[PDB]
Amino acid sequence: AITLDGHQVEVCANIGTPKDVEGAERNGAEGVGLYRTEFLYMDRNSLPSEEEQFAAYKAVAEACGSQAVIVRTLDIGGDKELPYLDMPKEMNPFLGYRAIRIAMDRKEILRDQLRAILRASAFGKLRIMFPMIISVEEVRALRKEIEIYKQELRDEGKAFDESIEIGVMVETPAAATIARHLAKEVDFFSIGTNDLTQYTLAVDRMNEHVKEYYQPFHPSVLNLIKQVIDASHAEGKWTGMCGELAGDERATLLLLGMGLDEFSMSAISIPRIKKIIRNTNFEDAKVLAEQALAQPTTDELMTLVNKFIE
Amino acid sequence: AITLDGHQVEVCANIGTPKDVEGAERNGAEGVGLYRTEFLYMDRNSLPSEEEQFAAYKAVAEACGSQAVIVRTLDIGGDKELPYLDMPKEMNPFLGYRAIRIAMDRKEILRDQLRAILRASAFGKLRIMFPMIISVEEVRALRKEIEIYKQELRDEGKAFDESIEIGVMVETPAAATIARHLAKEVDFFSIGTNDLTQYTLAVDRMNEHVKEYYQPFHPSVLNLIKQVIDASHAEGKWTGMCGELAGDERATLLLLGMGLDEFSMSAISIPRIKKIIRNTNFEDAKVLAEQALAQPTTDELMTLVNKFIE
Ligand SMILES: [Mg+2]
Ligand SMILES: [Mg+2]
Repeated sequence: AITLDGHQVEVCANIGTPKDVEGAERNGAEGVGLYRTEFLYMDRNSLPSEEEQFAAYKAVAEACGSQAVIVRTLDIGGDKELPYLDMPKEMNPFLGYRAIRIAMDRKEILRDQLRAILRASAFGKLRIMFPMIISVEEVRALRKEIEIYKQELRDEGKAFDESIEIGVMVETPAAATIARHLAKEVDFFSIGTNDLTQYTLAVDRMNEHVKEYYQPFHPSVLNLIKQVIDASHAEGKWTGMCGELAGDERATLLLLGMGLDEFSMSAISIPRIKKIIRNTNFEDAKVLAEQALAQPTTDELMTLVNKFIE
Repeated sequence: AITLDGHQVEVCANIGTPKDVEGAERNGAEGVGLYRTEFLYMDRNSLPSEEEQFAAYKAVAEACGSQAVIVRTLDIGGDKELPYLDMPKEMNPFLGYRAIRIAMDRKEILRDQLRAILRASAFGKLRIMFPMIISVEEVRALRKEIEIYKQELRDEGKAFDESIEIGVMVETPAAATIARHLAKEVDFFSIGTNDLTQYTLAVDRMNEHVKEYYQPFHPSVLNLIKQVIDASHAEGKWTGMCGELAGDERATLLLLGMGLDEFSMSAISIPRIKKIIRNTNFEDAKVLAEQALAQPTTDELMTLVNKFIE
């Protein structure tokens, strides 16, 4: 989509299973900004094989023609009950043995999924996105593993996209703070704003007694987002957002002004957000974003963006 | 304590009960940078009355003579530790209904403790520090309540320090990010580094399966700390540290170079940290700190700090 003054941003669909692709196309998605892969690991008694995963990743790669699909690696933890995974009981599963920490400790899981994505990337434009990253050394280790797996596929005579792009799903405050360092190691970011908000404000939004503390428009969260966007641009990269905020019509102008390159959302929201983008002036939104992110409280920030919307 | 080139920093004791003052004095504490108040709420079947808290706060205020004592308000949650409050079970208690969130929801708890601290402030130099802060709105709501309690004390004829100082214990990435706004409305910060590390890196340090992810020297944590320090200075305020890192001889020169104004620690660590401070050049430390905080990984940061030490 393009703003009134010619600023282009991508507006993409979040997908949870290959059937969601139909709704994404129906609603004018320009691509898939988040393909969640948890459905492959749930409601079963055994890890999904490389072949089973490949079948699913290939289906989406071909379904989306020439559009890019961002595949998020396993993003699950002990809060979910999947006995075959043998996940330990945890006092704070949101801060625990989850997502990339599982895959990097149980290489079978990482290898099965990354090999499957690599093989599927021969049939469409796929990107790999890692969740729960907090450190440059995690990314460096993952890139080494990817190159090992590429060599294995070459040694086996299996095709893959040798230039597959790699990204971090920025959801920890740590990753937001070292974004400039991370932007040197990966091709893009995508902001998981729901989880970034929870970790930054130290709030589990499903906790009934503190649920009101969860505010994605909190100035700390938005300034961290701006920091990540700016870091990506300083290195010639780009930042998307697959968190719920990207599909929030109260945030579209603000996020545009912040310089967000890509919005990814439940497909039903794509036409509304597209329309806002096409009727926004980027330069004006940039001025509003600067004033908004300078406000000291959520209420004062939101009051400013809402008046500008009117 | 003063550095070789004349930079003064306070070296203070963390205490958890009036009995700890003796050891703080024994070891040369220049004041109390953290008076934990959990001992008043734990190991009992009832809330601690205002009078019981007042007795404990007054005893430390008088024991410390002319020194300042920073009293941290209730900083705990969960059923295990507050069973007489009938706390609900929580999936992620570390992100839940705890500390100031409990007190601002159950106003009797806030009122008993702040009135006791206010009354005790007539007997020595006391400061109030709030944990778990994520927003300016919370500081404003707490200041409003303090002013109500102040007027109640005036109406009852009870003395209190009318200019009692108010601070935030920075442990949430949120507070670190909005530090410049908070510095306008509070008198000081103290960094709770253990919890700031856990929230920033999204890691429960007590979780055996991810304990290796807990890294207080991680560049994101130290850069958040520097952000807090600099924000406090921009507003003519100051920043201390009562987290474990302040008692760590590996971090002293680094924290000094980052501009930390106060170190607070278990009393037995005070002589060694004082000696390092007195044998350090602040200007040289500042250069070191700038280089260290620019490093992309914990290992590169610590290696750089270690080499400078040696
Ligand atoms: Mg997450
Ligand atoms: Mg804490």
